[PDB]
Amino acid sequence: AYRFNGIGVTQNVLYENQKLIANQFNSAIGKIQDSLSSTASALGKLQDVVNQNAQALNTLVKQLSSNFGAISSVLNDILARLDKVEAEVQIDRLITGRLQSLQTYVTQQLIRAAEIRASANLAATKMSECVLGQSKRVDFCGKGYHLMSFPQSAPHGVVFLHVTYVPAQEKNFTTAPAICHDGKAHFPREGVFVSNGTHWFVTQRNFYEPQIITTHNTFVSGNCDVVIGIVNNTVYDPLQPELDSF
Amino acid sequence: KKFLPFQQFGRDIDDTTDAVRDPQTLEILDITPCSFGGVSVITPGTNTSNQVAVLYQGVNCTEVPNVFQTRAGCLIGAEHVNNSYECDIPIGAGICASYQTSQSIIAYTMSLGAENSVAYSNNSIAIPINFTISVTTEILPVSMTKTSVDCTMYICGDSTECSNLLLQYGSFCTQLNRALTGIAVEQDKNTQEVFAQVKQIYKTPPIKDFGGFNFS
Amino acid sequence: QYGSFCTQLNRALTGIAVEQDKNTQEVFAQVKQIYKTPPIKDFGGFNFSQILPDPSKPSKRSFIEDLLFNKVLICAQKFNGLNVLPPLLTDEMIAQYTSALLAGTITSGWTFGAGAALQIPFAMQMAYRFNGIGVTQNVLYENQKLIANQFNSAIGKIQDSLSSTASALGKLQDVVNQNAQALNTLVKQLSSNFGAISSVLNDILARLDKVEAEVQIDRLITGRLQSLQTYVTQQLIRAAEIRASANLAATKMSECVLGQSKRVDFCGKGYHLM
Ligand SMILES: *[C@@H]1O[C@H](CO)[C@@H](O[C@@H]2O[C@H](CO)[C@@H](O)[C@H](O)[C@H]2NC(C)=O)[C@H](O)[C@H]1NC(C)=O
Ligand SMILES: *[C@@H]1O[C@H](CO)[C@@H](O[C@@H]2O[C@H](CO)[C@@H](O)[C@H](O)[C@H]2NC(C)=O)[C@H](O)[C@H]1NC(C)=O
Ligand SMILES: *[C@@H]1O[C@H](CO)[C@@H](O[C@@H]2O[C@H](CO)[C@@H](O)[C@H](O)[C@H]2NC(C)=O)[C@H](O)[C@H]1NC(C)=O
Ligand SMILES: *[C@]1(*)O[C@H](CO)[C@@H](O[C@@H]2O[C@H](CO)[C@@H](O)[C@H](O)[C@H]2NC(C)=O)[C@H](O)[C@H]1NC(C)=O
Ligand SMILES: *[C@]1(*)O[C@H](CO)[C@@H](O[C@H]2O[C@H](CO)[C@@H](O)[C@H](O)[C@H]2NC(C)=O)[C@H](O)[C@H]1NC(C)=O
Ligand SMILES: *[C@@H]1O[C@H](CO)[C@@H](O)[C@H](O)[C@H]1NC(C)=O
Ligand SMILES: *[C@@H]1O[C@H](CO)[C@@H](O)[C@H](O)[C@H]1NC(C)=O
Ligand SMILES: *[C@@H]1O[C@H](CO)[C@@H](O)[C@H](O)[C@H]1NC(C)=O
Ligand SMILES: *[C@@H]1O[C@H](CO)[C@@H](O)[C@H](O)[C@H]1NC(C)=O
Ligand SMILES: *[C@H]1O[C@H](CO)[C@@H](O)[C@H](O)[C@H]1NC(C)=O
Ligand SMILES: *[C@H]1O[C@H](CO)[C@@H](O)[C@H](O)[C@H]1NC(C)=O
Repeated sequence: AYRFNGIGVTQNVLYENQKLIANQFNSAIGKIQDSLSSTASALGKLQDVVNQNAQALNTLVKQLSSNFGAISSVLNDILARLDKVEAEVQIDRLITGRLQSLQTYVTQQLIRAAEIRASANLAATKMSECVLGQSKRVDFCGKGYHLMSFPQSAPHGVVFLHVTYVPAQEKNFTTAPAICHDGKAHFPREGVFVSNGTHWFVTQRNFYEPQIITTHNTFVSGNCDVVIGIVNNTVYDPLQPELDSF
Repeated sequence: KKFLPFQQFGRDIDDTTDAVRDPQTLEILDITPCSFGGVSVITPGTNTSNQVAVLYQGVNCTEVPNVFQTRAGCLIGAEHVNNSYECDIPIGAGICASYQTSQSIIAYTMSLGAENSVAYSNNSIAIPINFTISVTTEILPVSMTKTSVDCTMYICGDSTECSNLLLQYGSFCTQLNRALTGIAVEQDKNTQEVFAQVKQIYKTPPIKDFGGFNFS
Repeated sequence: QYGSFCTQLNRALTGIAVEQDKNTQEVFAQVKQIYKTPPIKDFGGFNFSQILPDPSKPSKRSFIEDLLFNKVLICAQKFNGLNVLPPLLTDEMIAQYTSALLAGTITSGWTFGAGAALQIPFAMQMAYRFNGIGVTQNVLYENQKLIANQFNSAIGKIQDSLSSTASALGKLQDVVNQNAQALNTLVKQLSSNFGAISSVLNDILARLDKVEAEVQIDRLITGRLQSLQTYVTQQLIRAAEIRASANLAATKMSECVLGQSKRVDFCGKGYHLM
């Protein structure tokens, strides 16, 4: 009730639809298994991480079998195949070759590990806003108005489940920015003036729920000669009838 | 181009032997290297099909040795369907190929989704009447695999006659073994930052009364 | 003999290019489906004659887009070993995604980001964007005619800040220079002895026998390898300072554009409207 109340819908939407809402979410988890049960490309991002790191080592290891300009590729070979004074010139070519092959591997890690420090810092931010509370940053926690989330572990990573609220069947209606009763304008306290064509109503902006234009849900300012789109209509008052009841 | 009476060997930008005169006569010629480009193979799943198309990059189709010259190159082995669908294997400049129905590789222009207008009016409002709670996933990397490499063994295969030479190069090893250790410590810090935001461990009660919401 | 040095470089640069396509697709392609404004225009006095696309124009760029396009050897590099691949989304498509975002933002409010694109009159919407920065709705309608003029004249001046002043587009113009700075520094490296006796392989090949050419050629190769790695490393780093710029634009395009943002001094300087 107090997480709907954070995305502009009242609490009465929840309880008056509690049994339906539970089923909508319970069945939602039903499908999320199948998006992972057989489809394997869902976990693309992590699986791409492991390949790249194991790609480096193999490229690093095979470098140990290159002449680099020397006459062989095994130190024990060249050590047991030439005297002391002439081996240094050959061995030099190997060392400078392998140094270059090792720096180049380290530099990648220095860079690549800095593209993941920018991923954890983006996860630690979501886990502190999406999970530990409700976030209103549009399209940060989900796609639609955000409700809640659930962390789930994974090998070298983390998986979220952004529960989200999304509207449905939309009905077009005639509007008016204001309503003039006795010259005085009338603005909605919170809502949009709406009409089916017959009678006028005021509703919240995210769930059709008509109400009568009473003086409680309305507040006035000035006379109706300066706004555009002003319409003529009555404004019901509830403080009159109980007086007449006497 | 015009050469003063004492000019050949026009470098003409940086170092390239561009337009040059000749012996036996006096003619100001020009030089341009022969056409070059990098071929690339666009193929669907190997199990799905063995037919492949070839994209010669950045060359006129008239110098290749059912072609369709695109802004990227000279694609050979695909039919230009006017039809517009979603991209499957991006080529470039707005051409995306795919394996569609017999069965072959086609190529076309990308379609940036569908099209519609909106019924905007001076006094018209739209209000939804229902909702669909939905569940999505986003899947974030957190840490690499903590690794390390001792230099003086990878470089010198346990040869003292090699370690003696390696010492002369200064402190190259110390730098690498410091950088990789820093990386590993950072990985531990990473994995501790994301999850350890709660000070103290909880647990659900043995009974479950959440209002109809199954978290089984 | 030097192992798989080439494979590494041609893998890194290809990764960079794929990342650039992903970047340009992340910022703009946030709307699933293309919209368009109705032929009639009744937004309450608010004149968008300069940002909405102009049909009487070869491409669909609007006026400001034309101005920005105007405010910003090409082939000698190609000959040695280089090239330039074309982007995936050409200018026409990019200038079409943007039209959708402007088209949706004015007739839908924000609800075209959450679910289906609802329809709302513009003068109604600004009432519910004032209401998000602590002022009531009555401030708007009781000042509607004045407010339109304040904004319409505001767009009047934004042309002149771009019509003649050219240092406004400093950031992008600085990007192009740096990249073209690298290639020229890379290309001129092809004319250095590096310790050898010449700088042209065809020269040294046609000026010495087989057995003695290898020692000279070695000095050239190790020299040019070092000159190529050093260029690649810059791109690996520099392209990682732009992945942190797109990710900052994709964040603004999802909060500033597709809704109202209350992060102080994120979308503007002052209370944000649209
Ligand atoms: C709301 O009702 C008032 C009262 O009928 C309207 O005021 C009249 O306006 C017409 C011109 O449109 C004049 O000819 C009448 O003399 C006015 N009557 C008066 C002053 O009492 C007003 O126009 C109506 N507004 C709308 C939106 O229908
Ligand atoms: C809102 O949507 C829900 C889910 O589609 C509707 O609930 C179903 O409505 C159909 C009839 O249209 C019934 O046969 C089902 O038994 C209902 N339950 C579910 C969850 O499937 C609900 O009626 C819709 N409400 C409105 C206002 O249209
Ligand atoms: C919106 O502003 C444009 C100018 O940016 C107006 O277009 C001009 O209108 C005048 C007067 O009709 C013409 O003489 C010009 O030739 C028009 N073109 C331009 C680009 O200068 C346009 O009329 C304005 N629209 C509204 C709704 O006021
Ligand atoms: C939470 O959902 C799970 C999965 O749907 C339910 O597990 C099923 O439990 C029944 C027995 O009640 C078994 O017969 C099924 O085989 C289980 N799995 C399947 C495939 O549905 C679990 O019971 C649910 N918890 C509650 C309290 O509803
Ligand atoms: C237009 O709106 C009116 C609102 O009054 C609808 O009329 C209804 O009014 C009462 C409920 O407020 C009830 O008596 C009925 O549900 C209904 N019909 C009658 C007899 O007035 C009306 O249906 C709407 N539709 C039209 C005709 O445009
Ligand atoms: C609103 O109008 C649009 C355009 O005519 C239409 O597509 C949509 O279905 C309408 N919605 C309803 C059901 O009122
Ligand atoms: C010089 O060259 C020209 C063109 O080859 C030739 O016609 C002419 O006979 C030559 N004269 C000599 C041999 O000096
Ligand atoms: C390719 O060469 C032909 C013949 O010279 C020419 O007509 C054509 O314009 C060139 N380029 C293209 C776009 O095919
Ligand atoms: C709305 O429609 C037109 C403008 O498109 C004009 O008659 C007037 O501004 C409005 N009329 C109504 C029915 O309120
Ligand atoms: C083809 O599909 C099968 C079954 O999904 C899969 O195992 C195989 O790896 C695929 N090969 C491709 C995509 O070339
Ligand atoms: C469709 O027609 C166009 C010419 O209008 C042609 O260029 C294109 O190749 C055709 N594609 C097919 C065969 O569907």
